[PDB]
Amino acid sequence: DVGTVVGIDLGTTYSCVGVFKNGRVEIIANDQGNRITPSYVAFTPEGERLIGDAAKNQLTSNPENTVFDAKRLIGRTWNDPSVQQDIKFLPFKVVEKKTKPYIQVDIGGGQTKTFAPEEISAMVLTKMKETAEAYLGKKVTHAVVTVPAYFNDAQRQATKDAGTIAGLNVMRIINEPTAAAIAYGLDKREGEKNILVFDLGGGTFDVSLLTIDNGVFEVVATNGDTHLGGEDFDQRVMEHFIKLYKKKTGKDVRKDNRAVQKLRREVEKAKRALSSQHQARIEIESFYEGEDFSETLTRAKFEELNMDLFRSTMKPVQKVLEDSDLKKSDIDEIVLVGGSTRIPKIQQLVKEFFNGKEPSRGINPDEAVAYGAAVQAGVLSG
Ligand SMILES: Nc1ncnc2c1ncn2[C@@H]1O[C@H](COP(=O)(O)OP(=O)(O)NP(=O)(O)O)[C@@H](O)[C@H]1O
Repeated sequence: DVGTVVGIDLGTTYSCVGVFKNGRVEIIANDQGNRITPSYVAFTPEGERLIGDAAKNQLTSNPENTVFDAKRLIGRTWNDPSVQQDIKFLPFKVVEKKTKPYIQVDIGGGQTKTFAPEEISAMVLTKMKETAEAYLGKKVTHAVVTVPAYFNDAQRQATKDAGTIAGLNVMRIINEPTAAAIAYGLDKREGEKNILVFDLGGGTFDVSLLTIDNGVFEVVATNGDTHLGGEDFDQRVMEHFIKLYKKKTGKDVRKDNRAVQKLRREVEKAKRALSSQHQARIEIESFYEGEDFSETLTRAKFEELNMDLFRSTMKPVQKVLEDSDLKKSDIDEIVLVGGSTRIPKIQQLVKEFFNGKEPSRGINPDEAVAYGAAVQAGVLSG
């Protein structure tokens, strides 16, 4: 009666949905043709509600009515010190309502609306739901959904509630690092094994030490940095090009938030290309004052601008090993997770840290969590 159940990675920055079909996990592309979807919502002045790529890609000078980063607020109270810190950096309004940080926005024509963070995530979940239904050709009603291993009782319940709002029965909440391990068939291993999961995404860096003992996972320790991710690498590159643009002209880009957002979208794309190529062209017609932008970024310059942030990832790996009473030698499996682990330098740094030990390979790191959830959803489907 559960039909075809879906596996959903609900990411801070990008979400992914898979399903088990004809004996194999399929990761599903959304209606813009992408296998990941921005965890973003926007509201046009005409009152259209946009979700995903359409919402992130919308140029506007009104960043107040775009909503993202709801995973930082979900399941948490208004007065939670972490909420109070995060709202300093968010461009949308957050207000105390019913003990919680509600998001307040203009929904169209000056009509204000407030949304609990789970109602925001419910919109993202609706989008993932729609993505799977278009693929399957039928309605979907049940889901496996992942959360970071450190999520507490309230954050897990609020993720289920988001499902409920979206019409999804969330049958199982699984930990993200565990789903990635499952994607790589690591639960099948025989005896006891120590697994380090290094997960570097868009907004966050999570390191997890897991133990597997005949198909039973244990989260032994977690560490990382909740404000370190792919978005931070983008910002270093933006700073670089804004600085260069000023010097080469005399103009300061930053007065035009449409211009900044244009450069952001393009810098993001180039960074992705530099995981595959050694140079990438950034170009924006009518960039600033109707003047056109064209520059090139090398992989080497990308690495140089970010090297300190890249190296900073090793400290939490050290701490995790310490708190687990383990040394590097005690690690039997290394699992790379998150879109930022596609960056060659990040893969090089992790390998060197583990004295040349190769990590698991073969599943896209930004899809491995969804893949593991789909693996479980396949058993639950029938
Ligand atoms: N090929 C690539 N090369 C470099 N970066 C990439 C590549 N592909 C995706 N990314 C980045 O991966 C980041 C998103 O990672 P992803 O794991 O998909 O997000 P998430 O699941 O929301 N993780 P999180 O933001 O930490 O909650 C974004 O900053 C992307 O720009």
